Amino acid sequence: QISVRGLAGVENVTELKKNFNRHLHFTLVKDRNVATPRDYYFALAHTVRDHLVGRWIRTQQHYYEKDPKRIYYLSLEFYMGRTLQNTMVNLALENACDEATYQLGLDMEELEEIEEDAGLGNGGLGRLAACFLDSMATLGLAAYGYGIRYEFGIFNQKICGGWQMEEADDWLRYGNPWEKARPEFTLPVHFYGRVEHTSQGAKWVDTQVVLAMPYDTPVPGYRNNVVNTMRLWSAKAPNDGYIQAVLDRNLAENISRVLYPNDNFFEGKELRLKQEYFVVAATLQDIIRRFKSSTNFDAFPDKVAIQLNDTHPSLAIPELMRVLVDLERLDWDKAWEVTVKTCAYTNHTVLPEALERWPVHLLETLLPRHLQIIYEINQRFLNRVAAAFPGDVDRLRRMSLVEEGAVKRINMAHLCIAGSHAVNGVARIHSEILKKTIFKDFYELEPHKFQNKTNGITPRRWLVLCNPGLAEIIAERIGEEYISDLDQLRKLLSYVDDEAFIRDVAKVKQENKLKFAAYLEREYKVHINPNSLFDVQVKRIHEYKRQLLNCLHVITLYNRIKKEPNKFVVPRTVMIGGKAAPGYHMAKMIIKLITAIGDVVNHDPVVGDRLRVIFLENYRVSLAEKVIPAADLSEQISTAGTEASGTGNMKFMLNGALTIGTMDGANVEMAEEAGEENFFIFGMRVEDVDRLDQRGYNAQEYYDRIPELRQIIEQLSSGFFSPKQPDLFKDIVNMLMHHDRFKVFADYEEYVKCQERVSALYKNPREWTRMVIRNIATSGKFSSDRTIAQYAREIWGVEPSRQRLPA
Amino acid sequence: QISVRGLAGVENVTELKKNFNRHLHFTLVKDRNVATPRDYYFALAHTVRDHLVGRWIRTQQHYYEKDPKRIYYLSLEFYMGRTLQNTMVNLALENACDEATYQLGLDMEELEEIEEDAGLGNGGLGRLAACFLDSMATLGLAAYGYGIRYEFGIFNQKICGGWQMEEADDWLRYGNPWEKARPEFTLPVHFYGRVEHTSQGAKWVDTQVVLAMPYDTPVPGYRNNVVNTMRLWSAKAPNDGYIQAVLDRNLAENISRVLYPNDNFFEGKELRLKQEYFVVAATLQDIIRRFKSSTNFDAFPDKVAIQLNDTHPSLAIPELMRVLVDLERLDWDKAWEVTVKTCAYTNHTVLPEALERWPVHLLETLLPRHLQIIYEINQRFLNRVAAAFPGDVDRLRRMSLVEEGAVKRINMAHLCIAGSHAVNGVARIHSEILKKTIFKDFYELEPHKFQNKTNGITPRRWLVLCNPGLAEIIAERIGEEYISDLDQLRKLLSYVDDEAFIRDVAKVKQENKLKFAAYLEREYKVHINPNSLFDVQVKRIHEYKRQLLNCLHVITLYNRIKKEPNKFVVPRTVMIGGKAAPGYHMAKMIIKLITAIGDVVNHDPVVGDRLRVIFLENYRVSLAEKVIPAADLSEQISTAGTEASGTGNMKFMLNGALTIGTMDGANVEMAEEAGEENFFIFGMRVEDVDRLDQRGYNAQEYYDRIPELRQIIEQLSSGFFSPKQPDLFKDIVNMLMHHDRFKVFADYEEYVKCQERVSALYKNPREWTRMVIRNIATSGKFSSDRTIAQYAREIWGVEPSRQRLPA
Ligand SMILES: O=c1[nH]c(=O)n([C@@H]2O[C@H](CO)[C@@H](O)[C@@](O)(CO)[C@H]2O)cc1F
Ligand SMILES: O=c1[nH]c(=O)n([C@@H]2O[C@H](CO)[C@@H](O)[C@@](O)(CO)[C@H]2O)cc1F
Repeated sequence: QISVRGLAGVENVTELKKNFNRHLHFTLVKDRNVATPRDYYFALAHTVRDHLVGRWIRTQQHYYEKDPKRIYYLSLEFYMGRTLQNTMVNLALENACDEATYQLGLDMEELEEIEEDAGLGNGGLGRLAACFLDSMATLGLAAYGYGIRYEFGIFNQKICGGWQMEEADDWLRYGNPWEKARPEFTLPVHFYGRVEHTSQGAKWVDTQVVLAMPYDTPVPGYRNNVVNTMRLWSAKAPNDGYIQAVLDRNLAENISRVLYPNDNFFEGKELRLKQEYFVVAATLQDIIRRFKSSTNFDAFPDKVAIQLNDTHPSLAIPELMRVLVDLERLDWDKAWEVTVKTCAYTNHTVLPEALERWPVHLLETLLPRHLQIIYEINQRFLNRVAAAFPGDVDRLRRMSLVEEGAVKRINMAHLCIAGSHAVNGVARIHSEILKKTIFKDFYELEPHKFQNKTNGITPRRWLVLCNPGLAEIIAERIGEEYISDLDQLRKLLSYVDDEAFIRDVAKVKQENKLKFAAYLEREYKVHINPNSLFDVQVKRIHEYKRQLLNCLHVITLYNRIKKEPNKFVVPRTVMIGGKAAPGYHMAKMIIKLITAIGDVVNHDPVVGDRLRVIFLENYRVSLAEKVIPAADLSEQISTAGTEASGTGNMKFMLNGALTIGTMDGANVEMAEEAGEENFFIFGMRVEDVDRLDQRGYNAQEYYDRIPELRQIIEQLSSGFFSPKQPDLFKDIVNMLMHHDRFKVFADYEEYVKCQERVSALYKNPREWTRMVIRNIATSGKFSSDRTIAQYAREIWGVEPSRQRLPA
Repeated sequence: QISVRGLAGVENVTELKKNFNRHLHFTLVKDRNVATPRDYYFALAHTVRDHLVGRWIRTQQHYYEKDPKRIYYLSLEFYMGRTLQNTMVNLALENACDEATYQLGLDMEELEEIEEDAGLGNGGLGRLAACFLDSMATLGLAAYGYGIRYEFGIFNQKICGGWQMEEADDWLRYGNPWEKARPEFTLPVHFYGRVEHTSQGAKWVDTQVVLAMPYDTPVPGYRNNVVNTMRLWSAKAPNDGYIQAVLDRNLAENISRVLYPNDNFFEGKELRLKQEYFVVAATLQDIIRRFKSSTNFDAFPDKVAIQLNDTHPSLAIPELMRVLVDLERLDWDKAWEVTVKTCAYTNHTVLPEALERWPVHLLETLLPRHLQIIYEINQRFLNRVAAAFPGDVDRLRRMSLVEEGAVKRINMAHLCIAGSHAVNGVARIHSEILKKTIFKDFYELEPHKFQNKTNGITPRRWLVLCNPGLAEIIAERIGEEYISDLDQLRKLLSYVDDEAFIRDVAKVKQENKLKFAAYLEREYKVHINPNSLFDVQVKRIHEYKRQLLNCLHVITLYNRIKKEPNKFVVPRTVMIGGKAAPGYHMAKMIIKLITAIGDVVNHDPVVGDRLRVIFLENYRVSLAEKVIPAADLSEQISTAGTEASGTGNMKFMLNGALTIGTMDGANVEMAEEAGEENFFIFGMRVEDVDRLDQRGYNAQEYYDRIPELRQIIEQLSSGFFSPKQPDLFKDIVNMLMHHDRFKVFADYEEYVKCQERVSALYKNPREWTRMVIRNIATSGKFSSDRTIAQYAREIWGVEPSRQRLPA
């Protein structure tokens, strides 16, 4: 049907059809008379999987022959979403399968909707890991993703009476056709025990053993025949009154049961520590095994790179020391040199409550040897500090891996910097902030460790897969090469005054909005005007992300309409979506506020269809693929200095939404790439936030001087939005007024004014679209292919390659 | 190679080879260079499974079109063992696969050894269920096996320092290629709650829901293209702080976690009650669903038969009442008529400690509605009793489903008799004992309910599969028809004086012994003389089975050798094997005694290779398939009146061992079929046991009069067999002397004398073999095909059919 979706040759369609029928019969044990749509999805999924395996086996064979340096990406999160369409895209089978299933009388799109998301992540950091695997395969790097096969991923979000309810995400219920269990590669992991010192060094004894069983999932590169591996570990009890003993096997296996649903918040629970060691201990054994099948660990850093996605797998550092010192009998100094040269660390936040600071008594019980290695690391590190800054006793306590206080803690971030040859932030402004503030001391010691690697997104999932209409009209004009070289989108700048392109871009957006508006009614009974501006804020719910600022704007628009009902306003559909961590009370209250606003606004006859406020339930990867292409306005409104990067922002820019936001995270590089005139920037810069802090933030001041703001607060306090419980929102008002760490009021005036400028541009469709073209055309930098190429060259020491492997 | 194993046509071998290669590549994702023997087993298993599915789909289709009466076999145990070879046998693919794997350079037999047993049973009762499924498919009955998919089956038995150690049987670790998950057919099961009475009858409310997910395993008939279904239910939690809530899902799912390892012993644990209801509640919903897709439940008993394998699924009775009365709104009397006509009950023991007597307080909490239905059943039943035996108040309390006492209990056996149209024992003597003793009262009320159905074994697994050599020499002479008409073995009587046959029978036995002797050294480092008589007792360890009597004989032989070292004795290898329930202390002590005897006997240089005592570790189905063909003497020595049937006995008769035993269980019918002269019968009959009881059993008497017995006891008491702990066996001696319920001493003299007659026959190879021929030739009655044909005609009301379905 459309050209980017590949060829539907007669040989391929015929081959796919009979393989579909084979799997339905032999694999699913069904016939056409009893098969449900779910059986058809599986038959298609198995048929597509068949095309992967040949390439998968040869890719692993190739890496064995050639023996290149291997990249190990360690993450506790891999937010993969669905695999079927993505696999088709990267294999050029999309049209072929469309044809083949059409001829069998089935609608492929309907079948795609049946696949469960692999929601093995929380948000940005987990999805970054997913985009990265895609890009690594597309760039032909010998790269492995390592993590945990959670039985339950991020919870499904249900709204009941406007409240979030969490229900277990049981994504393996019907099975996962993509994974291959590899029980033969099972590995022991140790916990508890004690440390013995012998003549021949320390020994870790009396441990409890948990077995780690790997599952391999294929990661196909874009049309290059490269298929890399994602290896996820599952917890299994060893085989050594009776009934209870068997039932107690669940204790060991609980390790891989459930993903912790905190985003940007540290919770010091033991089960989470067990998860962190489990992935690290099994992964490192696997790495060393593969290394030995190529005595001399000098070459280890030439053959191995290990990337740490945040501090979650930071125990890789003392674990590698443990293995090298205790088991391989290398001397400390040589083992340490190997470790530093092998490991690299990526930071994703500067919020102090997000930093992992493990109580020493936990590490002592669970990992007594690792605590000893950490104390030894800390001591030798502090000796370097003392030697470089003699007499500076305060530097010593600031830089320590060990924090003193009520309870002693290990600062895992300090550990990562000391034990890594490179430390990076995830956007330029974030990388600068790390150097100026929380890691200043470390930067002064070792300036050469600190780098920037601005985040990116994969244009395969985030353009071709979710927005074929837009990919097609672009391909019509500039070809297909841009899909793996997103810089080529610049060529689109010479179409900015082209009447045909302007009409096509706008037509694609209209189609996406129509389709999404239909999806809203069919799956969630909600009535929206598709001619309105689609104003969307989707991301995890957090105070720093300031969904509350958005709420205040929405209430302002409503109050303005009610004040002058017969005045013309640009109509809007305001969509806010995202999950709150189950114990984050404030986040839960914000979700409730949003729905309460919708209850009032959406049922006011005076408002008409001019303003609708929708909360998007169960925001997740597959919902993102639908709403992002349909958006006109992307809300990226974090208080300056708090959002490390953002990647949602990039998804919107790539798909033809304009951005309203602060000079925060990657926003800064986006505006810089598109031109500030092509972006809606408002609010305090980082420096303004600092000035406000030194002086003191007094929210009363804004309440006293802005009548429109005062009215909103009075409405909140008095029960306008909660008529049956007048004081339902006292916590929110109280926080806004007395302890807002994120200065919602300080940005309010500028935000509202900037929002008027957006509405004005929207009234002029042609100029709106011309600005969109200028965004799409400069989004090339934000490809994860660029990001990974920089990781590869400046951290890992490997050259990317665009070259095909033989078919 | 051998004719009973089918054709190895060139088309088939070629087809099998490429399908093997297909599965290795696409299903296992391996190539010939990285594949282990385990990968090869799986590739073969998937290849064979492919031949089943076509037939499986058409068999289920056929039953839909024709709509015959359906048999539902409800059991908590299905002791299946391995599936690969059995599937090959029943499909006539054995030689073809042998050829095909040989050409790929693999040894099929080596690959077969890799398959884990499905040990979803304890012993006799579980294996009966397995033989039955085979026979039902072979007889073309529309029959379904229903049970529980235990995650862990019967424990693996390890011997350490001569003690039993139990380790978890993790049989699903590497996956099970035979099962098909059917998550789409998932069904809710209810527990706890309370009962509400409305205008419109009783309602069961506030229940906890556990989901039952079915797994279907194919059951192929013998060369008839019939493939029936075994459906095993798995426990799943429904999808509705947070972390703990998810971890607590294990509580619900523990229902199908582990098989209770008691044999002939009731343990009143709640988890076991949950298992019993779980299988019954999900199974009945499935039955009724299938019935409705053919309002009028009059026809229900014409379309449904439900067989209860012991009292374990007895809750089917009040559950069917519950569904019919509470949900379908039939009146009591009509529902009851339907229930009785639908249900039938098989008893497997008369030992009072084996009978299920559930505490009322358990049923009250867990199943409050079922308790009400039971009280109502009991009341109306006792009204029939009162009306038939007016004034007999003691009959009323004896026959009650409710037992009075310290704690009130439900007698589940009384429930089954009242709610079933037929009740059967499992051998003629056992069926008579039920009528004369424990169920006398019930027999006098309803004589027409009581039947006999003597047990059988399947000649497919128990001759063709495990003893191809013997099946072949038989086929040479009488053809192949006997495999599904085992009565034809009679034709072998005219070969009893045939010199060629005599030599062939004996040659096959010698080969089996050689092969098993090799297996002993290769897998368990033990040195045995293959010219010795193989004296084997394999079965669960239990006092009534009298492994202890066997021990006393063994010690006697040893004491006789030591007394006259230079006198000739027929050499023996004495093999005893079987698992003890983990909490059955006495059973555990008997295992220890056996090994201790081996420690003394096997290392005495005076004994030479004349007497060896081996304990066979981890006795299970696949070990039975090896040891049974190698046996010369089958030990079946239970105290008369205690062993309901036995089926091990039948396995030995079929495979050319002679039997030493008591007139107990099926032994009686075996001797009657072969002629008493062709059998080694000894000891008290049932009547003698009764006489001894009335008078009183005084073991001291035998100790005072039998010097050889006195010496053995003195050896036990004084530490001859336990030199480091002289009093290790005080419990055993004490039991033998003061509270032996099974009268070991009373049978001792006769047992030893009968054992001398065995040795004498063994000295004359030709006459030994002629007697063997007379056993094999009369074992036809003991085919499970005969058993199931009698169940079908006299209980279920369906005609068996030997006719092929189209290929
Ligand atoms: O716990 C965390 N979880 C998480 O998803 N991020 C995110 O990591 C992303 C990837 O670097 C960034 O783009 C981000 O700025 C917005 O999601 C950042 O907040 C950062 C954390 F600290
Ligand atoms: O709990 C039990 N488990 C069990 O396996 N059987 C057996 O059920 C078999 C099948 O009917 C019989 O042959 C038997 O006599 C010897 O195993 C009998 O003991 C009887 C029980 F009661």
